[PDB]
Order: sequence, then C-alpha cells, then structure tokens
Amino acid sequence: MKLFISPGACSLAPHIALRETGAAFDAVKVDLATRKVETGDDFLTVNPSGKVPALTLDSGETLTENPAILLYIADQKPDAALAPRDGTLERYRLISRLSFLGSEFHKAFVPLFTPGSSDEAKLAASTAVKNHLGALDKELLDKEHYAGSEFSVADIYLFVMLGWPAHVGIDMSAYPNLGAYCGRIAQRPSVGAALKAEGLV
Amino acid sequence: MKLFISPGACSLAPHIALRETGAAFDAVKVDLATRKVETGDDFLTVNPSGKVPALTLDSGETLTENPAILLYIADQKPDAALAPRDGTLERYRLISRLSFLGSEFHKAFVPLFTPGSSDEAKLAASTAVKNHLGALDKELLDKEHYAGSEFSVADIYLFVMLGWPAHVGIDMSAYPNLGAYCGRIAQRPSVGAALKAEGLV
Ligand SMILES: N[C@@H](CCC(=O)N[C@@H](CS)C(=O)NCC(=O)O)C(=O)O
Ligand SMILES: N[C@@H](CCC(=O)N[C@@H](CS)C(=O)NCC(=O)O)C(=O)O
Repeated sequence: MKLFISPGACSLAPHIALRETGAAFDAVKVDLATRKVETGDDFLTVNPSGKVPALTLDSGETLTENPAILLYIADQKPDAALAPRDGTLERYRLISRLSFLGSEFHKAFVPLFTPGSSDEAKLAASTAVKNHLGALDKELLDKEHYAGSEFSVADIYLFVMLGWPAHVGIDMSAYPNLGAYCGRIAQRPSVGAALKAEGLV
Repeated sequence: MKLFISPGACSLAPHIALRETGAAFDAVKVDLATRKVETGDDFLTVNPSGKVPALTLDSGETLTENPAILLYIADQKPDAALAPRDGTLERYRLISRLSFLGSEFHKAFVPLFTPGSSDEAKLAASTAVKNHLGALDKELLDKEHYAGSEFSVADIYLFVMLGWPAHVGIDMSAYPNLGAYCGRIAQRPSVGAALKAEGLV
C-alpha cells in the first residue's frame, strides 16, 4: 500500500490514519509543482488530477479523495474504531463531517494559499475561514470528538486543516476549544510520528 | 422524514433519489436568502449553515451534506442498488466519486451562483466549470454510468449539476457525451416527478 503525500498538505490526514491502524504502507512524496513522484514517476499516471492524497492498494488500484481514503483506512482495522460500523446513524454523521471538511472548510482556504489571488479574495477567504473556525470552536466546546463517541478519521482530518490558519495570518488564540482539541490530538503517538516523518516538527 | 430543498439547487439530487426509492418524505421549500422555511420556521434551527439539502429523519435527527444524505437514501432501500453494499471496493469508489462531485465540481460553480460576485470571479468560475465538463465529457464517452456498472446516487448527483451550465452562459453542445448521458437519465420517472414537485417543468 502506497500513500502519495506532500508534507503538511491534506495528505497528512490519511498519513496519521494509517499510523493509527498499524497498516503496512509506504509514504511517497510528490512535487505538486511538477506532478512528479520523488522516484521520478509521472504522478498523473497515479492521480490524473495531480492532487494528493492518493492511496494505491496492494492490488495496484488507486483511490482518491480524503473522505473515501480515510473511510477505507478506518474500515481495514475495525478494532481501531476510527469509523462507526456499517448501518449506524453515526456512520452517516461521519461521512457528513468528512464531506463538510472536504467541500466547505478545505475550499475556504484555497485563495489564501494562492499567491495569484486578489488583495480582496485573500481578505474574503480570511473571513470565511474565521467564520468556520468560530462555529467549529462552539461545536467542540460541548464535545471532545468532532463525530460521535470516540476518536475518528473526522478528528484526524479536522486536526490537519486546523494546522493551516497559522500559515495564512490567522491567530488561533481566538478559538481556545480548537487549541485544546489540537493539544489533545497532537499528544497521540501516531500524530507526532506523522508530523516527524513529514518534517513538520 | 423531510427533505429541505430550494428548486433546481443541489437538493434536487436527494429529491430524485427519494423518488427512486419510494420512501415516504415531505419536500419542504426554503428561501435561502431569508433562511426561512415555506412554513415560516427559522431554517437555521434545522441546518445552522442555512444550506440545502438537509434531511430530517423519522428518528428526528438531521443529516446534512449531499454525499451523506444520498448514501442514507440509497441504503434505506438496499433493494434499489443506488449504492453498492458498505465495505466493498465498489462502495469506496462511489464515495470517491461523490467527494469529487461535492468538493471539486460543485465548488467550481459557486461564484456563478453567488449573488454578489464580480465579472472577474464569474469568468474564472466559467473557465473552471468548462475544464471539468471537458474532463467529464471524455470520461463518459465509453461509459453509460459514472460509478460502477449500475445507475447510482453519483449518476443522480452529476446529472443535477450538469443542468446548471446552461443557466450560467455555458454552451453544452460542446459536450456531446454529457448530452447523451443527461438524455438517458432525463427519461427516468423519478426525475420528472422531482422536477414537477419542485415546480420546474
Ligand atoms: N477533494 C480532494 C482535494 C485534494 C487537494 O486539493 N489536495 C491538494 C493538497 S491540500 C493538492 O494536491 N493540490 C495541488 C493542486 O491542486 O495542484 C480530496 O479531498 O482529497
Ligand atoms: N457541501 C454541501 C453544499 C450545499 C450547498 O452549497 N447548497 C446550496 C444550494 S446548491 C445552498 O444552500 N446555498 C445557499 C447558501 O450557501 O447560502 C452539500 O454537498 O450538501
């Protein structure tokens, strides 16, 4: 199993998840600017869109999109309970949270990480992200975990994106429930090991 | 069970899925500007983001996010084969397709349907949509279905988004494979029923 990454990108989420399940895997770096794998392979052969993450299974089939990859990884080690069982309401609430993170929260950041973007795109995206952070802050005031009863791929995915505001001029002091949440998650051995393997600490 | 809609919006996809399965539900119109249900209720008490779709279950809980709502609808009637059984490779490929549609394709259109948006933002959004349409057009040449070998919720979801370009100045005659795909899907009675219920025909 090979996970295709770029350090600190949304690919960190499945990186942490594989460490949480103990799966055998290779973490392979991609140069997002040239779309080339560190091995020199053309990454567009693996993911035609050129984006990370991509997960190549032992069969040689490649899966894309964080929500699908993260569920796949959780489901291979049910004892880890990183996703609820098939046919529970909690399983749909998890998919809901993964779709919100990928479709709303992630995409809020894109102008802030585009040097091309206007002075006013950058400020409006600033606003959208700070709005998301305010609602996430109050949601996690009342609960330890982002989805259902216990630590899940949804917490892993949120945790990774809560590492982004500090790089685009947003002070995470305003969101102290998010602070503590990131605090607790960062102490997990899986999380420190992924942060170290990607060169982020 | 109530599905909160705005006519022709992405809430048409679960509306069509529910007519496919024959589940009992109320279709409930929302004025997205005033966040007011056609009943006069505050929509923010149902979905705090104020977006459609939202699906209130009989158990009384509310699901948001198309990918989650659409899988829930499919799995209420496993019989109808609108999604593969959970835990199969087929299931994760379907979740990958729903994530791509929700996070990449849907998001390209946002500036074209945002009341505020500049001419600049609309032109950029038009370019991103046409790039997606060219890719989808080539993918659907030698396919009949978007996901797997069967009509799925991913086909319903893509179908609805493919009805948007003609409303925002894009000429769909440049995408003949999408033209044929939409042509076939438009004959399903679920589609007529949903459109008529939303008052679009
Ligand atoms: N919808 C995709 C998004 C993947 C994505 O946008 N990845 C970024 C890194 S955070 C990337 O590879 N960007 C490079 C590019 O788009 O050229 C998912 O959820 O996996
Ligand atoms: N990621 C959400 C997005 C839903 C969405 O953007 N819905 C639109 C209609 S297509 C909406 O309610 N817009 C009103 C608003 O954003 O205020 C999903 O997949 O359910």
